[PDB]
Amino acid sequence: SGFRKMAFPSGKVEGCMVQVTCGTTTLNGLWLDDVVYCPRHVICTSEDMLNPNYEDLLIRKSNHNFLVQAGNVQLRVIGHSMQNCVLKLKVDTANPKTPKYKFVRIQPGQTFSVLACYNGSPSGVYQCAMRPNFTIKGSFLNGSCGSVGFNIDYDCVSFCYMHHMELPTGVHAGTDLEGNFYGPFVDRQTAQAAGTDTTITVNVLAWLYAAVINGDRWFLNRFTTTLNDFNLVAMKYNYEPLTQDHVDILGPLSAQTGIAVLDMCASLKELLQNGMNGRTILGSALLEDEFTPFDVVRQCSGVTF
Amino acid sequence: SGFRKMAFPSGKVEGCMVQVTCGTTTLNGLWLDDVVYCPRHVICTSEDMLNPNYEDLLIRKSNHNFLVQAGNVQLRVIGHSMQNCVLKLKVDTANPKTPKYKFVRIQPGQTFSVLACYNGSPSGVYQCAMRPNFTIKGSFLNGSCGSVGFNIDYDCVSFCYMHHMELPTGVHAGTDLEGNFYGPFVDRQTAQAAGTDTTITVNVLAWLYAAVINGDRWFLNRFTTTLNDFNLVAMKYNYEPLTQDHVDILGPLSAQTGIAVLDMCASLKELLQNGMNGRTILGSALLEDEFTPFDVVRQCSGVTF
Ligand SMILES: O=C1N[C@]2(C[C@H](C3CCC3)C2)C(=O)N1c1cncc(F)c1
Ligand SMILES: O=C1N[C@]2(C[C@H](C3CCC3)C2)C(=O)N1c1cncc(F)c1
Repeated sequence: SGFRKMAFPSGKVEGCMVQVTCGTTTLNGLWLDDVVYCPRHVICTSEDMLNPNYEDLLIRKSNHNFLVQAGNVQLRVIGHSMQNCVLKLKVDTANPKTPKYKFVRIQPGQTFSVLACYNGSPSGVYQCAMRPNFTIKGSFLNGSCGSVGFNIDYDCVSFCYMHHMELPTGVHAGTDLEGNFYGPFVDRQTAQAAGTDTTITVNVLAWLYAAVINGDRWFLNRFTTTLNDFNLVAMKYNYEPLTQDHVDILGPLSAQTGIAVLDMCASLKELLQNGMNGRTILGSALLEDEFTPFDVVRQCSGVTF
Repeated sequence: SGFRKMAFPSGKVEGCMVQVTCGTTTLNGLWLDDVVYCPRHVICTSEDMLNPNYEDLLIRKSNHNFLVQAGNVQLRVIGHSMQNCVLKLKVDTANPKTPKYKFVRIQPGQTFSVLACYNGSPSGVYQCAMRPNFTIKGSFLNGSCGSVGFNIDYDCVSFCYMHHMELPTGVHAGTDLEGNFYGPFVDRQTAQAAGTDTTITVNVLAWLYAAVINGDRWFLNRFTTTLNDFNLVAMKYNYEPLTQDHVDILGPLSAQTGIAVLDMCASLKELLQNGMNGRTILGSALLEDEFTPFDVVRQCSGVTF
């Protein structure tokens, strides 16, 4: 028992991290098979950052301008191409530490682990969610660009995120591994609206089920609700609407605890309307939305990779 | 910017995890050089667990009774000794993936990463603190015993914790890697009192500095305090007394921020006496005590391994 914000074991990803240098900029790349993936903004200078012409900047670069180092060993670059906001550097050696992997574009409200890296060296691992507004609330300093987010299933790493930048609000924005930003963002040093964020309701309900499984039960009540009544409350408190597809994915947790999904919704409604009254749930004094139903089941069933 | 509960990259530890089987019990072991370390309770059966005679149980066992498996490959056990609450199995093969490592006995209030494992396979990684009462608030299910806690400094893993048991209160107890329990605990299925716990004051102060660095500064105020006045408040709220040694280790965060340690103590006083209202500090509605001053500096300075 116990419930923690748990990240995937990072070893399979640690062996893919490289340093990429172009001019004076150093950031991280991801070495899979004979390709290194990194943010295209490695090719910019401070002059460029307001609105870089990435096509013109890349035309001035040759394979030998991209310095790629995997720990102490220098890789030989034999081609380069830009795909959306990522550069793909072809190297002459396949990464012998390449795991089984997939590139995936995740949905808002899904979670993933981030391996924060500086100069191609791993610093730390943490779990976070893709917000409904396609930002992430990470921990990234100057030099962390190219750090990646991922999930692991059996022996297969699903890469879903590459870090590109910090918005002036201090939240984080990045791309899938085909270089398509999540959300409206562009790789330019400009103020950029994220637009309205919301609480991931299905995740809050999964976490309440996690709390009951761990014996934190004070918020259970004598009430029930409807999906329509609940969604009226959700809209008032800037929660995502709950759909039957959300109810369906909560089924295993409903079955385990014996608490019907709409009964757990009535508990959540009362927490939204009344607050916690200075009480905690799983060590938190607010409602936690960064655990998916899959996360809760995995942590509660002890699945390994 | 941003502040997350960050674990160390787990790859160096993942390469040391094995499965150990004695009779019908399977748990995790740690394979370093030519020794596998695991909880000695692997040799108990259900009849034994109220008060095992570990000396008599281990006498009934021979080298060939300890099945040690690293992924698919079987290790040959050529010796066995019990050291306190750990078993040490000498194997005929040095682990080729052994990192540079140390065994260290940590102090209460220190933090470490836990690699939670089942059947010798890594499940997840999280950060946590050794509580002042020598428990840990982890996430561990049946089969997680032998999971380890560690810190990394440069290329060196310092192993500080091996998981042994869940107390009836659902908090966790375990040993250093010499098999000495943290706290008063014994490897017996008995109700066992954990001391009174306290909040780790020096860590809360470190986290308030982390909050200012990240620009959450609403809790800063016009007040100051003294070490004696603060410590009268600390005792009323079951906070550890703050010592000059604590003030000294906050020195770098005081210098970085220009906020005198006793000013930061007067912010914490007001938070203890008034609560947060319904505001948050680094995404938390309570005062966080699982970041050390060292942790905050590392995360705020971007140190790698
Ligand atoms: O290291 C960089 N450099 C850019 C990328 C660059 C902008 C202008 C082209 C896109 C400015 C950035 O946003 N960060 C950063 C990221 N994450 C946390 C941080 F603290 C900084
Ligand atoms: O898997 C075991 N088995 C014992 C060890 C064993 C006690 C009685 C001899 C020492 C009973 C245990 O406490 N757990 C466990 C640990 N952590 C989280 C869990 F949910 C269970």
